[PDB]
Amino acid sequence: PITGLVYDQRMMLHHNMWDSHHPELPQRISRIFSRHEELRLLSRCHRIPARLATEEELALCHSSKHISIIKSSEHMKPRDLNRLGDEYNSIFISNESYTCALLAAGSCFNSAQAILTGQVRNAVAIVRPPGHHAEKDTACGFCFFNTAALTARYAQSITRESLRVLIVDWDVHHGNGTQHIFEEDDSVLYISLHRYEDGAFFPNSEDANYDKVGLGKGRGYNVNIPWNGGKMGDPEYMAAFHHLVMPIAREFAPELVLVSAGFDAARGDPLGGFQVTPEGYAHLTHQLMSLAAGRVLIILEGGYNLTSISESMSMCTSMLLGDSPPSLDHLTPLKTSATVSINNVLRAHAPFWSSLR
Ligand SMILES: NCc1ccc(NC(=O)N(CCCCO)Cc2ccc(C(=O)NO)cc2)cc1
Ligand SMILES: [Cl-]
Ligand SMILES: [K+]
Ligand SMILES: [K+]
Ligand SMILES: [Zn+2]
Repeated sequence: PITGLVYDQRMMLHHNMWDSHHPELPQRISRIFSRHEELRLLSRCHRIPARLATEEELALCHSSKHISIIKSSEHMKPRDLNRLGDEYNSIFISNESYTCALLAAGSCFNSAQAILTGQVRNAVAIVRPPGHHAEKDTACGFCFFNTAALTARYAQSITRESLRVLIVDWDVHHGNGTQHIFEEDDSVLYISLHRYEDGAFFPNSEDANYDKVGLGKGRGYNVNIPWNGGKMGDPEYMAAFHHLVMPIAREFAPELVLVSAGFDAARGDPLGGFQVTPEGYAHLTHQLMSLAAGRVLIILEGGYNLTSISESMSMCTSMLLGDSPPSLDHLTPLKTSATVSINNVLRAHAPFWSSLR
């Protein structure tokens, strides 16, 4: 098989003991995996085994203090789990959360290894809890360790320190943790599309705005594409890819592409409120496959409509397997505010990318 797939039902054991209906559900990953079986995608893929991340691998991006505190939760009494989660913005913790965060990260390291050793061309990782809100020193927004950031540092640790890694973050939320981890880094190009609403959308920081371009040698290697005032869908995401993501990505010439693949911008997602279709995600996937000689690892982030995330991620795997990509309407006019967002990002990044000049 050209396409790898990682999935381990052990990542279901992370659970919310005070709200069993919290939308970051165990069954997010089992529903996506079941859909792969139903569509006969699983048997077309090379199965890659999950493993635990080591504490040494977590230290690629996270402080010893942060690793120690989350690790300390694995044997905590429920009262202590509840108090610990309450130290963070939007975290719940069970005795299994630490192990599950380790399995998500190690599953993606096994997937990046399979790509870079040439065992597979591309790969999908059906993992939880998600990662992109996780900072060097703290948990945030259902995320303990930053799986995608760790995977980029893991890839560099088995090739070269300056291996060009593109991270495309199409989850409807800003990956604040990913941006912060790589803010001063020109080896990892971070591109995020996210609902912003002038800071009313989680995680509610001006850090997500189009003028955050990177710091020092990192100037130009942080691309925020913020959506305001507007139910955004395939036309706006396609336009963002045409005008910003693909020109910048081709100029950067990545050696590995990681997708922070939240499916919470999907039609029917109750937290994202957007209308990206399964064919939209297939189109974005096929665009990214034109990069890095096709070396693309798709990492699950958010996505809360169980049916929508199952169908949407299955259509990404379908594209990685070389199935015929969709032909979508590039002439549909955009929401007026999306044109404004794209022009704001172009203005901010034209100093850094000759492809935008
Ligand atoms: N029980 C139903 C329920 C619970 C929570 C939410 N939404 C939130 O908890 N979040 C948004 C508001 C935070 C406090 O103002 C947190 C959140 C939402 C989405 C994501 C994500 O997928 N990002 O990648 C992360 C954190 C809705 C319904
Ligand atoms: Cl199958
Ligand atoms: K994003
Ligand atoms: K960067
Ligand atoms: Zn999200």
